[PDB]
Amino acid sequence: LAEALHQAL
Ligand SMILES: [Co+2]
Repeated sequence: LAEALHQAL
């Protein structure tokens, strides 16, 4: 989830 968020942002 951490990296999913970083990707989105
Ligand atoms: Co990052």
